[PDB]
Amino acid sequence: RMYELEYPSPEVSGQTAGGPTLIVALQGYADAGHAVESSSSHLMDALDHRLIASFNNDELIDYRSRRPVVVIEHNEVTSMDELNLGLHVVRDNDNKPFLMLSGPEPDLRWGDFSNAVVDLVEKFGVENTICLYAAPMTVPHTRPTVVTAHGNSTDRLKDQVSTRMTVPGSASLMLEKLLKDKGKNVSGYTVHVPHYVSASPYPAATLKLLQSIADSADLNLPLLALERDAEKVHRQLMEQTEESSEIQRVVGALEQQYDSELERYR
Amino acid sequence: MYELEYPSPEVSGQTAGGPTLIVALQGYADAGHAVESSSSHLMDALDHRLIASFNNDELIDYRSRRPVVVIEHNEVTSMDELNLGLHVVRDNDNKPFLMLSGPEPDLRWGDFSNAVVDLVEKFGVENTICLYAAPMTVPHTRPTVVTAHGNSTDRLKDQVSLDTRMTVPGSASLMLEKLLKDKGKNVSGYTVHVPHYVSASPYPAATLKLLQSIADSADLNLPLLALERDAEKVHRQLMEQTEESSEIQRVVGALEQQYDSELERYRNRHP
Amino acid sequence: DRMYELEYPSPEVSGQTAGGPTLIVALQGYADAGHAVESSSSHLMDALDHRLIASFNNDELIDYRSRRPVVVIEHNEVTSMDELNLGLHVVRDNDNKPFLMLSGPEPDLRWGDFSNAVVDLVEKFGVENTICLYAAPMTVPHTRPTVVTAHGNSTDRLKDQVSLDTRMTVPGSASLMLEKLLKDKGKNVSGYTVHVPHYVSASPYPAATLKLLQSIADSADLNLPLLALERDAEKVHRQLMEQTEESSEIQRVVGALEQQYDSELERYR
Repeated sequence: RMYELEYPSPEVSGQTAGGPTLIVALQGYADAGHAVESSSSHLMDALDHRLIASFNNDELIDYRSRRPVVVIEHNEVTSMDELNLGLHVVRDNDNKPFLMLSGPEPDLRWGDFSNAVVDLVEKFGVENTICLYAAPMTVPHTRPTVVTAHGNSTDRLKDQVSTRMTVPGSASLMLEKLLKDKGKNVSGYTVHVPHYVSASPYPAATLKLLQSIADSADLNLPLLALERDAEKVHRQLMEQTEESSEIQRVVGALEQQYDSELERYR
Repeated sequence: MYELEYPSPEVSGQTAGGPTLIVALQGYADAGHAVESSSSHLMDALDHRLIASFNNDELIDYRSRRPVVVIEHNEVTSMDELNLGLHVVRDNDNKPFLMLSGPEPDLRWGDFSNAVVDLVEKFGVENTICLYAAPMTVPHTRPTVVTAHGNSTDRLKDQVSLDTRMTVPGSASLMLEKLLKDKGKNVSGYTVHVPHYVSASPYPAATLKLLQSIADSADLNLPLLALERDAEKVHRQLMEQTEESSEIQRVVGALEQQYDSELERYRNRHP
Repeated sequence: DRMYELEYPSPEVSGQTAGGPTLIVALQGYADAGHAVESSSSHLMDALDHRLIASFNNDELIDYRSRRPVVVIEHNEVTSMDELNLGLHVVRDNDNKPFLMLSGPEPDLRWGDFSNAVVDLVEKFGVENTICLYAAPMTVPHTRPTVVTAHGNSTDRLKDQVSLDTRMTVPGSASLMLEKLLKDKGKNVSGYTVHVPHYVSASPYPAATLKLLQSIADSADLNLPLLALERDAEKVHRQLMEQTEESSEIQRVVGALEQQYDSELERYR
């Protein structure tokens, strides 16, 4: 109803025993630096992936809301963004399998959607689920990207800066709560991206999320291109900041906040 | 569209005759937060039992609403269920009435208003009252007015509802009103008028007004006293602010004049 | 299928001309500069005999809190609620030649189902060509002729058009999904986009409506009554000519656009 199983079904074959981890990367909720969507597209570009299930966008999408992009060329509609919301099996650089659910966060039917996904985690013997978030924070581009973690399998992440807070709901948050309630392992990882940079792609944040997954799911992920991309935008941001004194004042101010907060947390 | 609660609550009734239904849907006319405050006040203050729960998967655009989630101790501890439910509520004398409250549906207004009419039949409801709070050009320094529309408006004694022809944006409750009418049923909509410049923050005098209009026309005994305290406290914050400013004092006095003038026209036309 | 209900009894669709009807698609909510899409359907509906063939189910298609269809309260009663009908009609021109029109709200929901349903109706009624209508805010002055561009595969039916053209990315619409589906099924389909002065776009611009309906009249070979739009265009133009001499900043903005236009009118042709 929510989704359709691919035929024939791809095999999730671990030469490694123990269930795969599931990575949830839904675009439309917390997309600072485009880090969440950049995470899934990067893995898809660099690794062998196979489609397991496609969700039905007619059950799930408010299209006047999303207006999937159309290409007109040679005077005809040549292309419309399909906005695939799909479950994949992806092989890391050792061919170790993991699962990815990526695409648009649904507009609709969050209850049925999260039940569908929980059914899928049971069907594929998933042992951990990690959801990805990218949040704009009062931080400078001159300090390391911080990740915070919530959930019951947070222990698996070695680089982590983790009080009571109230946030707008998201499909992935409903999903986490449902997994928790069912006694399954589940975390959400949120990368903190400088607010003055959140509207644009910010590769350091994508890198940080992917490093967090590589570490806690024990995956061998190819991340060197994103390191170079991060180098580039950083060199770029440094000109923009050195060619102006008022920006140069905010960054020092934010660095001080960060370094002072760093001691406090340590 | 909904699920009936099991085991069902026995909504009688001795107290002969059918209950009235109160419709308090958040998302349409929420000036001073007065619709949601009315229902949540009754819920906190009176005994209530759940009768039916609507299915949010049929009814809600969750990316528009984003029901709030709490994270504490590195754990997702709660998520607002956004329950749109029908309740049996009992006043201070244990007299039953019905309340439909929760979010105005984003979707399926046709199936929704039809499901609601099957429920009013199911429960032998005899009158339906929908609540609205509108921002108006009225001052905080004058009593809160409620206007009425429908076919059972007669049951509301105090209502400065000198009306003409107007076109408003549609709502799920207005659709439901039109369907109850067309089906031959008793239905009214009460709008409380809230100073426009205070409409974004809680304005308890309006909640109070909506509730006493309901107590009046449905013959209910409601505990209202915490809302009186609240109203006096917001009034004082408002006095203090208008006090600081001659520009604001000028704006309030002009609304006061407008208000008094229309009140004259109203009593002249309503001996 | 669940998207719509066929009217019963079924209206008369046949004409005296061989080959099937042209279908005009006019969905409000996507490209509405000058209100020219919605004025296209309602101008024709007011002028011509029309008959309902099918209504789409708004509960399947509509986010009502985003549309909030207008309610009339008078004599302290709810008298009226806009039904926001999305309907397929058979319309007759002034020679009584039939054509088809799908008009009303662009759906919020179920674009895949919606466009499959429309293709079904296209086949059921032997539609030979489908034209979708768009009105876009553009950097053109109100002092120069309104232009239409066309994209699709039946584009040549339209004599007077500044298309063709080349590569662009636009937000998607229900009519764009449908165009693509009709293209992928080997059918005839075009989209006509009227260019409306950006500074005038939030208000009615009848000249845009007129250009749209003339484009249809020429390319579907329909005898459409359009004179009332010429008179509406005159009224709105005068009102704009007045507004242009009361304000001197407005005159520079218009004067700049005028040359941008007239240049590229010659420069690139």
